Amino acid sequence: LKITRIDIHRTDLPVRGHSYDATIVSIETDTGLTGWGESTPFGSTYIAAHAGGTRAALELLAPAILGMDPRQHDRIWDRMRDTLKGHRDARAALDIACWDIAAQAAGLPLCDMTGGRVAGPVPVISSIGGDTPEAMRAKVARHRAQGFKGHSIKIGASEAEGGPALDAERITACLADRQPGEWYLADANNGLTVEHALRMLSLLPPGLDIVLEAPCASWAETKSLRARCALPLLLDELIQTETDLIAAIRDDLCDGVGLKVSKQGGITPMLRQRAIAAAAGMVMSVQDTVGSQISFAAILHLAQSTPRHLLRCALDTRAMTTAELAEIDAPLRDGGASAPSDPGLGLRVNRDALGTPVKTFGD
Amino acid sequence: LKITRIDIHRTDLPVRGGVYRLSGGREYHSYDATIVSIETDTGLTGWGESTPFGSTYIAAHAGGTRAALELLAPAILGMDPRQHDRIWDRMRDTLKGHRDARAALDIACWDIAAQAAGLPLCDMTGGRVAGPVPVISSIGGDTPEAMRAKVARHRAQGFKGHSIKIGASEAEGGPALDAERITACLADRQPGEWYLADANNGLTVEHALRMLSLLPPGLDIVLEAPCASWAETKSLRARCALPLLLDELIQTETDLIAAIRDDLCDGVGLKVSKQGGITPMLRQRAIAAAAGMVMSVQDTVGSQISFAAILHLAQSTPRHLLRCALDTRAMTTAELAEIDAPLRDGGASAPSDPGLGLRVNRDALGTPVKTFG
Amino acid sequence: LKITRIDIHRTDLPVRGGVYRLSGGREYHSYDATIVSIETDTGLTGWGESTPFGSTYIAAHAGGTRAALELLAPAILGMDPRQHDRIWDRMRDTLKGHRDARAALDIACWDIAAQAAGLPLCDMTGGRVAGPVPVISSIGGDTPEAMRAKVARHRAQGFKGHSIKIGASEAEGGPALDAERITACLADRQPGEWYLADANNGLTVEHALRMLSLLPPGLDIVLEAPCASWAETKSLRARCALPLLLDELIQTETDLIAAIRDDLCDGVGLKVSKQGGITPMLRQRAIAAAAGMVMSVQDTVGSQISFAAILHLAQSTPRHLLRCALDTRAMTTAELAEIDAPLRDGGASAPSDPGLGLRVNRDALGTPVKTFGD
Amino acid sequence: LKITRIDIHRTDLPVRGGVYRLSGGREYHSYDATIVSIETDTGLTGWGESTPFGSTYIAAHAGGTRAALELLAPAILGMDPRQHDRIWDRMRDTLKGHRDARAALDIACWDIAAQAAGLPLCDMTGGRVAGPVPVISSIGGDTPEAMRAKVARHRAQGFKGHSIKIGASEAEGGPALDAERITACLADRQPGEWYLADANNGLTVEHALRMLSLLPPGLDIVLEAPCASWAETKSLRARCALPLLLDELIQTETDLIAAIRDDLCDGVGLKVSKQGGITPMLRQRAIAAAAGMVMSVQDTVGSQISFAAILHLAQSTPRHLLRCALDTRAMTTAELAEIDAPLRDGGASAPSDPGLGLRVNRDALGTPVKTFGD
Ligand SMILES: [Mg+2]
Ligand SMILES: [Mg+2]
Repeated sequence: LKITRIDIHRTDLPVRGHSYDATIVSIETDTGLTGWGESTPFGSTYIAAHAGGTRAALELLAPAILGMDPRQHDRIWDRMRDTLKGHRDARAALDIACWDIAAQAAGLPLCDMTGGRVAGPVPVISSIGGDTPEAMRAKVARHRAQGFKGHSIKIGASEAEGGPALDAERITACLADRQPGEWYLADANNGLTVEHALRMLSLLPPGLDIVLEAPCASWAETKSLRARCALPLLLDELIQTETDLIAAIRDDLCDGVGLKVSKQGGITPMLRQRAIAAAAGMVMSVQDTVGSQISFAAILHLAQSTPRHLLRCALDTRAMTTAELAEIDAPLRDGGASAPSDPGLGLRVNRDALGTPVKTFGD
Repeated sequence: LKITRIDIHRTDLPVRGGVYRLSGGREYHSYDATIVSIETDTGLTGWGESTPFGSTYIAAHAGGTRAALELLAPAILGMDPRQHDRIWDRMRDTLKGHRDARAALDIACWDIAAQAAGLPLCDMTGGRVAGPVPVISSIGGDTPEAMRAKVARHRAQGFKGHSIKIGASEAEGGPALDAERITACLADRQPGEWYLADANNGLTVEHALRMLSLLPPGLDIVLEAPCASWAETKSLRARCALPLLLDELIQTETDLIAAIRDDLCDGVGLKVSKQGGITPMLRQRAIAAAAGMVMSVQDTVGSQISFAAILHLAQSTPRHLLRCALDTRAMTTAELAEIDAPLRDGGASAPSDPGLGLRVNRDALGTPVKTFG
Repeated sequence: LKITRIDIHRTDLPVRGGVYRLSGGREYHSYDATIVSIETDTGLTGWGESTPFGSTYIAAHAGGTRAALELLAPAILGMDPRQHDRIWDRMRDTLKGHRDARAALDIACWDIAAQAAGLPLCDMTGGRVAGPVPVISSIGGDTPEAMRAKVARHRAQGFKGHSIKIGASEAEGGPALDAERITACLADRQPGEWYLADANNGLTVEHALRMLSLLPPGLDIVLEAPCASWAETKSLRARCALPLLLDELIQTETDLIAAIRDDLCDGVGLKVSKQGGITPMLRQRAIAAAAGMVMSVQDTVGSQISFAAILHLAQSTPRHLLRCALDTRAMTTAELAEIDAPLRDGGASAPSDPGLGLRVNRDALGTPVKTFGD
Repeated sequence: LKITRIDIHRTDLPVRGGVYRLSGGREYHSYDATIVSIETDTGLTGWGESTPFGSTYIAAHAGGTRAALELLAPAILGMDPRQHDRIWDRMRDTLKGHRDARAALDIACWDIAAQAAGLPLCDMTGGRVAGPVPVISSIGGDTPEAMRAKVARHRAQGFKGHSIKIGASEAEGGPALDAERITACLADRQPGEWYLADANNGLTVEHALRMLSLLPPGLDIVLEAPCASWAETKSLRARCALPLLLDELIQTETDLIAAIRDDLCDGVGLKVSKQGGITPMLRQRAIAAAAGMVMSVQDTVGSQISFAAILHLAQSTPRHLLRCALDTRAMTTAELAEIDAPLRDGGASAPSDPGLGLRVNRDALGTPVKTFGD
C-alpha cells in the first residue's frame, strides 16, 4: 500500500445563522482507495493557525508523505515532524485521510479501528453564544426542548459590558431551569484576567454544578487561577501537543481537556492525547475548531470510541455552517448521534462541491 | 510450638438485605469465602477468614486467594505460630503481595498465639479499651429514599456509624444524584452518629468537585475513596475541604507512608484482609495512630470469623481515633460460627474467651478443599 | 469477527546456562509459563504468553495467572478480537489488576487483528522504525570480575546494552561491592554502549546514597529500580543526579501519571506481561514518549512467544527513546515456536509475516490445562 | 495478672575507659542510673533501666527520671503488665513526655509479659532473626590519627561498624578538623564495614556545609544528628547528598511522622530510654521499617539491664535495616546483672531464657530509694 496522489482543496463554509475557510484533502493509494480529511481553523485568532497558513504548510507536508504506507500512522507522523515543526492544523487533514484509508483497508468503521464502539449514541453539545443572561437562558431552554443535555456557555465580558458580574449572572441564568442529567461548561475562550476570574468566582451563588473552560490566555495565568479556584477546570487552547498534557499533569493544572481534531493535529495525536488524559482521569470534550461533514466524521468516530464516563459530549459541526460537502448517515436525534458502520469515516464526498483542487501532488 | 496442619475451606456467604451495589455498575449477590484452620503439635486450632469483595473491589478474588495459598501454606509449616514477624517474612519471601492470602493464615496464627497465652485477642494486641465498640453499617447503592430507609433500619438496631455507597454515572443523574443520596442518608441523623460517603474509587475529579459544590453547607460528612488512582486523589486533595479517608489505595505499610508524605488523607479504611491480617493491621495501626489518622476497622466482608478479627482489633484501638467497627453479621446470612458479641450498650464488645472467641460450626463450612502437612 | 475458542496451556521453560541471582537472596532455576491460543469463527489463531518471573519479582505468580484466566477467558468469548479497548474494558470489569493474566489474552487478540489486517504487528503499532532493534544483555549477580567477563561474552555476540544486577547485603560488602560491580562492568566499554544498574527494588535509600557516593566521577550509568516503594524512590530522587528508570513500580497507566506528577524518573522499564499486553504497552508508550522518558522494552521472561511481542513493539518505538529490547531466547531453553528474527548487524529485526510472525510448536505446549467456548 | 509492687533503685555507673566529650564542651565522668523492679501477684519480677546520658544530651536527667516515677509508678499499680498499650495510655494520661521515666516501667512490664509466656523477649517482639547482631564500635572525639588507630584496634577485634564523634568549635579547628577526623577513620577501610559520623546536634548549618565541602570525594559515610533543631536540619537536608540519620530529634512516634512528611532523613537512632521503652521502640520500628529507614538500636547508656532491652530488640529487627546494636556494658564498669550474651567477633546474640534473661544482683543496686506503695 502506497500513497500516490494528494489533492488539496479550498472551500468556503458559510456560517449557519461570516464564513469559514476550509481546507479539504483527498489522498489516493495505488490500490485505488481514497481517504478524506478536513482542517478549518476557527478564524485566525482562536489559536496560532489560519487557512492560508494551513495551505502554505501543506506545500511542505504533502510532497513529504508521497509513497508512504498510509497505515503506518506513527512513521507518517514522524515524517511530518521532520519536515515542519508545529502546524498541526496542516498535519490534521493528511493524518485523517490516512486513517480513513487504513480503516477502509481493514474493513472497519473508524470507531472500531480506534478501540471499538462504546454502546449507545454520543451526547452532542449545545452551544450558547454570548448574550444577555435572559437571552442565553431562553436559548438553553430551546435546546433543552430539542433533547440536548450538555451546554457550552460563552463568557468573557469587558468591564464596560458589566465584567465579572455579567458573566456570573450569565452562568446563573443558564443553570436556572436545569433538569436532572444536564452538564454545563462556561467557556471563556482564554479571555479572562485572573482578577476577572476571581471576582467572577466570588460573585457566583453557592451550589452550582459548573465546569470552567479556558479561563486565561497563558499558562502562568492559568496556574495562578488554579491555585485559588475550587471549580473543575478544562483547558482547550492551551492544550495542542502531547507535551502540553504532560506539563498540565506536572502542574496539576486541570481536570479536563477540550480535544479538537485539527487543533491536536488529526486522529493520531487525538489518540495519544486521549490515552494520556484517560490515564490522568481527565474528562474530554471531543470537538473540532469548525468544519463540514468531513470534520464531523472524524469527531464522531473518535467520540464513539471514547469511554463514556470521561466523555463530555461531541460537537456537531454541521450545525455551524451551511456547507454540504458530503453525506454521512449520522442524524442528530434526541441530543445525540451515532457513528455509522460503513468502513472508514463513512463519508460519501461530493468532489464537485469542493471546487477544482488548489494544488495536486503525485499524479 | 509448631504448625502441623493447615486446612483450606471454601464456602458461599449469601448477601443479607438485597443486591449490594457499588459505583461503576458493580453488583454483589453472594460472597465466595475462604476459611483456614491451622493446627499445632500441641493440639490447638486457630481460625482465619479471607473473603474478597468479589473480584472487582481491589486486585484480589477468591480463586486468587486459594491459588496463593498453594505456595503460602506449605511455606509456613513447621514454624512457631507465635512468631508473627518471622512468619510474615516467610510469606513475603515466598510470594509478593497477595495479602488476601496472607490474611487467613496470619489470623489463624494469632488465634493460636492468643489461645496459648490464655488471652482474648484484644488482650494480646495492646489490651481491651473500656466500653463497647460502635458499629458501622454498609449501605449499598440505591435511590436516596431506599438508602435513607436502610440507614433507619440500622439505626433501630443500635448502629452509630454509616458507610454510604455513592458514585452515579452521568446517565443516572451524576454528582446531583450522589449529593441527593448523601443528604437523604443524613436526613434523620441522631446525636453521636458518624457518616462516610464511600465512592469506592469510582469518581473522576471533575465529578467529585461538582459533587462537592452541590452539597449543602454545614454537613458533617467524611469522604471516602473518591478516586481510582493516587494522582487523581492528590489532585482532589488540593481542592477539597472535607476530611478524606482512603481505603482501596491503602493496602501496604508503604502505602500509608506515601499517604503521609503526600499529606493525602485524614483517615484510613483498614480492612483486615486487605491489609493482610492481624500483623499488618497492627503495623498500620501504629503508623496511622502516630500520624493522627482516624481508622475505620473493617473487613472487605465476611462471616462471624471475619467479625471476630475485626472486633478484637477495634476493641484494642484507641477510642478517639477509632471510627466504628464493621459488623459483617448485617452483611450476610451465613452462620459459620457463634460469637458472644451482641449489639447492646452502644455497640459490640469483644468476648473474654481466649483467642478469637469463636465456636466454629464445621458443618457450615463444607469439607476442606485442600490440606497441607 | 468473533472469538470462538480459548486454550490455556501450561509449560515449563528450563533456564539457559547457570543460576540467576537478583538482590535480597533471590535465585532462579526454571520458569513456569502460561501460553494462550485464541481462535476465531473465521479460522484465525492468535498466540500470547505470560510467564511471571518467579513469585517475588512483582505481585504475580503462574498459578495466579492461571486462576485469573479462569475469570478472564470466558468473559471475552464472543467479542471481536479487533476491538482492543472494549476487550480491555471487559477484562477490567471482570477482575481488577492481574495484568499478567490480561497480557496473554490481549496479545493473542492483537496477533489475530494484525493477521486480519495483513500486517506484521510492528506495522499495526505505528509502523516499522528503520534498522534492527539493539538487544540488551541480562547480567546476573556475581563478583565484579565474573560480571565483567559476562559483559564480554555478550559484547562479542553483538550486544550494545547491558542490564547489570546490583544489591549486595551488608555482609556481602554492601554499597562498596555494588559500586565495584558497576565500575568493573563499565571498565571495557566501547563507543555506543549503554548500561543499566538494576537493583530490582532492593536498596534502602541509605544504601543507594552510600553507593552513589562511592562511585567514581565521570561514569555513564542509568540507575534502575533502586527502592521497594514509591516514598523511598521519591526520597532518593531528591538527592540523586543519575538518570532514574522505574520498573517494578510502573505497572498501570495511572502509575506513569503519578511518576510524571512527582517528576520521579527519566525512563521506564516496560515489560509486556507486567503492563498487561499490547494495549497497555501502547498506552504507556504514548505517555512515556510525550514525557520524553526513555523506554527499555522487555518482558518478565519467556519463550519465542514472549519475544515476538517484545520485538514488534520495540520495532515501532522511536529509536531516540528506545533503550534496547530483551531477547528472551537467551534466558530459556524452550522451543515453543519458530520466529525469523536472529541477532545480526546491530540487534534483531521484527519479521514481516502478518501477525506476531510465530510458528507455534503445538505439541511442545502440552495438552491444554483448560479450554473455553467451542 | 496484676502489678503489686514497684521498687525504684538508684546507682552510680563509673565510666569505663575514655571519658566522653560531646559537641559544645559537654563532659561526663560517671552515670546516674535508675533501676526499677516490678512485682506481680503471681510472684514474677520484671526489671527495667533508665539512665540519661548526663543532663545535656536530651531534655532528661536522672533526678527528673526519679521525680516523674513518683507519678507514674503508683498510677500503674493493679494493672495487668501484659496490656502494653493500655499501661502506656495510663502513663500518658498521668504525665506528658518524660519518656525516660516511662522506659524503666515499660521494660519491666515486658520482662514480666515475656516470662509469663515463657519466651525470651526477642521472641515476644516478632521472633529471633538468625545470627548474631553486629555491635557498634564507639570512637570518641580526638585527633584524626588517634581516632584512626582506635578504629584499627576495633577492626582487629572483629567490629564492622563504627560510630565516630565529630563537632569541633572554630577555636579547636572547626569543619577542617571534623573532615580530617572522618577522612582518617575511613583510610584503612576493609570490605563490609559501616561508618556513622555523630555530631550530637552540635553543628551549625554553615559548619556542616563547610565540613561537607572539605570532605574528599568517594567516602562511605552516614551523618548523624547534624543540627540542634528541626528547622536547621531541614535546611541542611536540602543541600546534603549524604544519608542523614536523626537521633536527638526523634523521641516520639509523631516525630517520626514529621520526619517522613518533611522527607528529613534516611535513618534513625533509636535509643530504648529516649523513645520510652519496648512499647514505643516497637511502634517506631514499625514506622521506620515501613519508611525504609535504617535503624541503629541503642540506648543513652546503661548497665547489663539496659543492654538486655537493646539486644532483644535488635535481635528481632530485620537485618537489612539494622545498623548495629550498642553494647552498653563497654561504657561502664558496673556489674548490676548477669546476662549470657558474650561479645564475640564484633557481635552478640540474645539469650534463650524467658524474659530479658537477666540475673540481677540486688546487692549491687542498694536499698530502694522508693517503693510503691501508692
Ligand atoms: Mg473551548
Ligand atoms: Mg547519637
